[PDB]
Amino acid sequence: DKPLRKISAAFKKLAIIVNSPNPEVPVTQFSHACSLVSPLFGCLGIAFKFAEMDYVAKVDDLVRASSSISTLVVMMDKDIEADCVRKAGSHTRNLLRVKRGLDMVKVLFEQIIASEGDNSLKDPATKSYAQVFAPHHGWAIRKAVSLGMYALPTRAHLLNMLKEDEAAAKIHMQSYVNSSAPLITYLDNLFLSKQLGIDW
Ligand code: NA
Repeated sequence: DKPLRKISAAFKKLAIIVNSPNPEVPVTQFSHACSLVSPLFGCLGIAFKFAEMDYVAKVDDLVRASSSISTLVVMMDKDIEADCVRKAGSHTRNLLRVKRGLDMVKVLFEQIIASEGDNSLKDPATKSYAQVFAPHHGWAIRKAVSLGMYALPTRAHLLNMLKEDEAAAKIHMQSYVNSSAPLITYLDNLFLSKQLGIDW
């Protein structure tokens, strides 16, 4: 029905949790919310094919795994205990990848809002990619992304795909931006407070 509204509702709930006394983020709830974001990358077209493995598959890995994990803290603590944080396919490694996707969407939305009046998505898509993902991508991937930018949908077409007009889309995009920001900071802090780094 209204995919942007399902996204804003899910992330509002996560923001409430992270801002609540003694916050506990359930892995099932978190992974499900992240899955609502997955189809946005496909909407943007071939420039963002990388996100299929870099984000969507990683979300799906966490959803699958979530049946046996309670909270993000517990999940990460078990990886620290086993000393497998940076191992391929670890819950915590996949979490870091998912966090980056949420952040790219946050910047994408911020930039769409900031460029209101522009009919193109090229600058918002380019700026969000270059800030969030380019630093983690090899040159050949970066080149491929730049070539796919011509195939972005028009801004109007994206809103059509999301079943919203400009006014409503602005409201729900801004909502996602407001909710995701504290969540992303909460996630970064899980890593930084345990000296794990976030740039790997
Ligand atoms: Na669970």
